[PDB]
Amino acid sequence: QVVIGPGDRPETGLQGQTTIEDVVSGRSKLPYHAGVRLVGRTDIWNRGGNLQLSWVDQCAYVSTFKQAGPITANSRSALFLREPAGVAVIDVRDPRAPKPVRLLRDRGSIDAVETMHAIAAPGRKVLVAGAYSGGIAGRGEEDAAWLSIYDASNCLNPKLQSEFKWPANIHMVTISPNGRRVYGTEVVPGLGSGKGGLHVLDISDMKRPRYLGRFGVTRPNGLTAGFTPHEVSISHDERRIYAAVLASETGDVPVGASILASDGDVPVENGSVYILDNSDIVDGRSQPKMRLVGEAKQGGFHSVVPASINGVPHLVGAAELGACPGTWPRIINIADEKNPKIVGEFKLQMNIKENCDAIRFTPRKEDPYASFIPIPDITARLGAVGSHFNDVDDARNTRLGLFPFFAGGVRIVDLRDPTKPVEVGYYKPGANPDTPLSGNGLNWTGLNDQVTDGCMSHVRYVPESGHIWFACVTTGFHVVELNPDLRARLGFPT
Amino acid sequence: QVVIGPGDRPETGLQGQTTIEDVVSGRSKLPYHAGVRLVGRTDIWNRGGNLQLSWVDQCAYVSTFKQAGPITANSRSALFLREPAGVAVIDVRDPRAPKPVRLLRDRGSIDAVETMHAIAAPGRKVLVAGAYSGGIAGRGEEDAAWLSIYDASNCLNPKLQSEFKWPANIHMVTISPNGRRVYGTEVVPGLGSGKGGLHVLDISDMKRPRYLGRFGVTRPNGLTAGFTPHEVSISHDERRIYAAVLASETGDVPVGASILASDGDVPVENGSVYILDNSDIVDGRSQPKMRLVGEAKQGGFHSVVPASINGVPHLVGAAELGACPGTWPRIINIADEKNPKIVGEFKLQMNIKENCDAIRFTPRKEDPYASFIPIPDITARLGAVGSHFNDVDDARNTRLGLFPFFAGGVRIVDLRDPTKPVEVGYYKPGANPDTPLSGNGLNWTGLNDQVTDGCMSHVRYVPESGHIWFACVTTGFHVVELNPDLRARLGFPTV
Repeated sequence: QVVIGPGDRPETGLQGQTTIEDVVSGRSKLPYHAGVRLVGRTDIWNRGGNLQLSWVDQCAYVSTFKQAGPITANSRSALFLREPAGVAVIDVRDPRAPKPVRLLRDRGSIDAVETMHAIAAPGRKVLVAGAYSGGIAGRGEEDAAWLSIYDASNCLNPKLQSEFKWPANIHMVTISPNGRRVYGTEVVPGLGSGKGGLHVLDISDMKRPRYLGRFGVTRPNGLTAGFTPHEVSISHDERRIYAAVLASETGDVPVGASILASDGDVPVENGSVYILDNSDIVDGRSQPKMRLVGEAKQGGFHSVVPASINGVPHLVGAAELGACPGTWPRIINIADEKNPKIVGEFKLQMNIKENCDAIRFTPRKEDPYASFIPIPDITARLGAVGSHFNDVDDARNTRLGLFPFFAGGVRIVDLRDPTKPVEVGYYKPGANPDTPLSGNGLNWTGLNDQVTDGCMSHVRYVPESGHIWFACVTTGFHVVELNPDLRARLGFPT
Repeated sequence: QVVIGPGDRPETGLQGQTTIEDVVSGRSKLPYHAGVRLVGRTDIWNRGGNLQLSWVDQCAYVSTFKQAGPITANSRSALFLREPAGVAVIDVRDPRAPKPVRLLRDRGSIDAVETMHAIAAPGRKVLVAGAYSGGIAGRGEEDAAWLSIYDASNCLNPKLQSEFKWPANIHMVTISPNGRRVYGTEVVPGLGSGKGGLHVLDISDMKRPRYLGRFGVTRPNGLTAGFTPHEVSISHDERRIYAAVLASETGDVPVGASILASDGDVPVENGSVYILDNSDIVDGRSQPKMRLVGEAKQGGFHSVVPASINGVPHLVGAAELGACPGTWPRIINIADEKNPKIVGEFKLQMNIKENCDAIRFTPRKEDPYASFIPIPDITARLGAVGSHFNDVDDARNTRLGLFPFFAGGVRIVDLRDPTKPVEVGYYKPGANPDTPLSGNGLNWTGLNDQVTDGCMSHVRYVPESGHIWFACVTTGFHVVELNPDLRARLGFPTV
C-alpha cells in the first residue's frame, strides 16, 4: 500500500494510468513518484532511444535501440546509428551526478537493444553487447549476429577484446557468474514454433572466444527439443539455468497476441518458465545437455530472475508489454525445483480489463468502425503499461520487487508476502520530447515520446547505499532511493 | 510530365514520396513544389487539426477535426474542443495575405470534420456544417447529428439561422446548386453492409428546415435497397446525383481492407460510383425515388465530381487514403450515362506496389515477426499517399485535376487526355509540428505531424485569377497559382 506523503507527487488517475487530462495540460511531462526520492539523473547527452542497463562496480552501461525497427538491417539504418547511438558508459562514482563519459559503437554495441550484459567475477570484469538485429537469413556479414566482448577492468573504459559472430540471431545474453561463458538466447525465426535454443560461448580467452553450441531442452523422457527462451538467469554455481520461454518445439506452451497490438484482445500469453540442470557444462561433460528439472506454466516468457523470500527460494517471471490489460510479474515458489508453483502476482489497476474499458473515450460497443476501420482509443496512444523486465532488490535476501512497467514507470513492490505482493512506491520519469533517437514520430514501440516515457531496463539495487539504478527511453539514467521512513519500516538496515 | 525550372523545389525521391532522408535532415518540414507558386498562406492561428475547405465569394471556411476520434462523442471531448477548434472564417480579399477573422463553434461547426459545404446561389449564400460524430446510437441529445445552418450573405460573418437534428449520423453534406436543399450521406453504422442512404433537408426557410426523408437506390427493376454513399455531387439542374458509394445492401459492391491499416494485407476496394436520377424530388413527385441510371464499378467510394473534357461529360471519382499503394482517382466517361466507363486512372509512383516495396527498409520476406508481432515499416510511419477528395478546376470546362493526396500534398494533373492523365505540378506544404489540434502524438489518421503534413480538403479554382485554394491539416490555408508557361501549355487564357 502506497501511503502518500509531503515529498510525493502521486498518480492522479487509476494506479498505473497516464491520464489524457495530464497529457493535454502538460502535467504528464513532469515526474510522478511516491515513497522514493531522486538521487541523481542524466539524460545521456539528451539522446533518447535508451533500453538496457548493465553495470560493473560504479559504472553503468546503457544501450540504445534504433527507430528503423527491431530486426531491420543495421546496414540500412545509418541514418539512425550516428552518434549518440551506442552503449553509453556512465560514471556513477557520484550517484548525485551520474556522468556520461563515452560511447561504445562496435558491431555488437552500436545497436544492442536488449542484448547487453556485464559481470564482475574473480579476476574478470566483462561487458558484452550484441547486435539484436543481426543474423537474419540472407543478409551480408556486416549484418551478422555480432557480439562485442569487452574487458571492463577499468569500467570507465571497456576495451574491445574480440567480436564473435553467432550462427543465429541472439536475442539476449547472460554472462555466467565466473565470467567465462556467455549464454545467448535464440527466439528468431522460430518464435511460436519453439524452434530455437540456448547458445553458449566460452570466453575464457576473451580474445579467442570458443563456440560450444546450440542447446535444446532435454526432458525426463530422454528426448531433446527446441525452445525459444527470451532471457536466462543463472544460479551462483552455474548448475541451474532459469529460462523465460515463449514456446517449446514440443508444442507444450500456448502462444497469443502481439505484445505491440491494441485491439482484438486476444490476451498475450505468459509462456513458461524452465528450471534447467546445467551441470554437464559446469562439470565439462561431453555432449551436454540442459535437462528440464521443473516447469512453471504461465511463469513469464520475457524475463525470470531468482529471489529468496524469508529464506525460501523463489523466481519472479513475466511476459512483456501488451495492450491493456498488459502483462505483469508472477511470483514463483521453487522450494521444490521439480515442482515450481506460482503463488502470487503483482497487478496494477491498469492491468484489469474492466479498467482498460472504463477509461476509454469511445466505448467499444459504440464504435461502428471497430472491424471495418479499426482505430485505437486515444487512451491507447500513450504506451503499454506492462512488464519489461521484473527484477528484485537482492537475490539472496529479497524484500522488494523492482518492476519496470514501460509507460507505467518503475513500480516498487513489497514481496515479503510472496502470495500478496503490494506496491509501496513508484517512479514515473515524466517526458523528454524531441530527442534524436526517439523523436520525429518514428517510434515502433507505441511509446508516445511527446508526452510520456517508458522504462525498459534491468534494475540494480545497491544494498550498501540503498540506491536503485534504472534507465528509461527518453529521460535516461536514474538513481533513486526509498524514503528513509519507508525504508526503516520495511526492515532494511541503516 | 513536370517541367522543372526556377524556382521549383522538387520532390527528392519517387513521385509522391516523403523520403526518410528528408525526414531525418529536416528537409521534410519545408515545402516542395513544381509548376506552381505560393500566392499566400495562413496557418489559421497556428491551430492545426484542419480538414475541410468550403467557400463563398472571397471567403474561405476551414473545418477542424478532434484528436479524440472521428466517432467519439463531442460531450466527452471538451479537452479537444476548446478554441481554436471550430470552423474558421478566412478573409481572402487579398490572396497574398489571407487572414483568419472568426471562428464558428456551434453544435455543427465545433467539430465538422468532413461535414461542411457552402453555396453561392441566386439570392442566396449558405454555409452548413455538421457534427460528423453526431447521432451515434445510445447517446444523449448533446451528441446528436446536428447541422448548423448559416446565412453567408456577408461571407466574413456567417449568421446562424437554425440547428437541425438529422435522424441518423450524416457523414458529408452537399447543398443543391439553388441553395435550397441539403443532401447528407449516411454511411454509419451500415458501412460495408450497405444499409444506409441519402438524406434530404429542405432549407428554403433557413430558420425552419424541413426534413424530406432518407432515400435508397431504386433500380430499373423497381426494387429499392440501401446504399452507403460517402459524398455526392449534384448536376447544375439538380436532376442528377453522382454518388461515391462504399457498399450496396444488395451486396453488389465488393468491400475491402481498412484505409487506415499500416501495411496491406487484403487490398483496399474502390467502391462504386452511382449516377442517380433525382427528377422525382426536383419535380415534386409523390413518393419520390432516386433511380439508378448507371454504375461505374470501382469508380471511387469517397468522392465523385463532374467534369467536361473537350466537351465530353466525365466524372472523377476516388476512394481514400490506404496503405501503399494507397488509392487514386479514376476518370469516368459518362457520355452514355447508362453506361459509365473508366477511361483513365491518375497514379503517382507511390501508387505502384513495386515502388512501395522498393523503398521499404525491411522486406516483408525478411521479417520473422510479420505475423507474430506486426510492426509497420518505418516508411509507413509518415502518412498515407492516397486520395482525399479529387476535384477538377472547372466542371464545365475541365483541364486540370486538383487532387489532394493526403501526405503526398496536392497534385496538379493534366486531364485533357482522359485516358492518360499526367502530372504537371504539385505542392507539398512541409510540416508544422506542435499545434494545439494536431500535436501531443495523439493523432488517429496515421499522419506524422512531427515531420510532414497531409492535405485533406476540397480544392477551389478561380478562373478569373487562376488561383487555387486548399487547406492542409497543420500548415493551414494556402493559395497557389500555375506558372504562366504551364498555363499556356495547358491552353488556359492569360489573366
